[PDB]
Amino acid sequence: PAPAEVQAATLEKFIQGWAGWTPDGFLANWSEDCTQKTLPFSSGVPLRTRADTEKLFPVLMSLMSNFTLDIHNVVHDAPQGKAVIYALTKADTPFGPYRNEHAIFLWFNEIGDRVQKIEEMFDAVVIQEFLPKLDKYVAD
Amino acid sequence: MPAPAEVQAATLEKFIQGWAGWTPDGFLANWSEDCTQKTLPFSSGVPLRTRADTEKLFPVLMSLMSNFTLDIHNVVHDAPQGKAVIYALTKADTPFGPYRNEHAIFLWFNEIGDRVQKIEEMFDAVVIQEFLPKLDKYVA
Ligand SMILES: COC(=O)c1cc(C)cc(O)c1C(=O)c1c(O)cccc1O
Repeated sequence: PAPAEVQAATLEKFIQGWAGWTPDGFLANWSEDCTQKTLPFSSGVPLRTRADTEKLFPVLMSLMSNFTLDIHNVVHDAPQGKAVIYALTKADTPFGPYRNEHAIFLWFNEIGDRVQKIEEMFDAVVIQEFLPKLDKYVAD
Repeated sequence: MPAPAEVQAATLEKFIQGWAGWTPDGFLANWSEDCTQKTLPFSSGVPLRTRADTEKLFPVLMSLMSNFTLDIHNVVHDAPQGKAVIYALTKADTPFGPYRNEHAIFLWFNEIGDRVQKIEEMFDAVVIQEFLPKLDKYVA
């Protein structure tokens, strides 16, 4: 894997792209083959490709305003090219305040300048429930 | 400063082995006497467990799940920070049907590096929080 300081720079940019709460900014640090997989595996939530995320995050980020990201724990394994972030998110929607918490497992690419794989344990009800309901709305 | 990386890694290995062994004394041998456990997410408000609390828990729990298996999916070790994360999948048989769980478990080592000092654990907490205390009503 890449040197620790190269990986660490990517890890920091990943976090600031998330905190920036824009689709292009967040995806800037994905590799081209990067995927996101919701945990636990038992929930059977389909993998998200980079393209899936480009289509999904504009509406999702528009729904949640005043987004703030609290980084509670960062664990960086430079010899393995891996990291974990525990993050707490807060936002507003018309349905009131919004909160989530994420245990996000990251793999860096070999060059070390991108995130190549994400596995994420979080409250997935929005992508599990509310999103089959948009598929049918644009279907209608 | 943190313990030697090599010792932390060995403690991580032993912690996993004590978990897999599915006995109270075997698993808690790798917890410091002051070790605490915190169920994640924080929004669930589950009170911190002391080591003593956990010593009362694990006996009847481990007694109720048979053929316990522990599969280690991901280990992320930050030796400079004296921390690690494990992603693990567990299964067991119970008289009510099969048990499955998955755990994103954040660990901190003690100064010598031969014990885990602090645990924060994202997992399905329903059995511990809902099923086990229905047996607290039984005792009384
Ligand atoms: C627009 O979403 C993101 O930027 C996002 C970002 C990261 C690092 C993890 C996520 O899980 C999400 C997300 O998908 C999401 C969601 O699906 C529902 C609510 C809040 C969220 O942050």
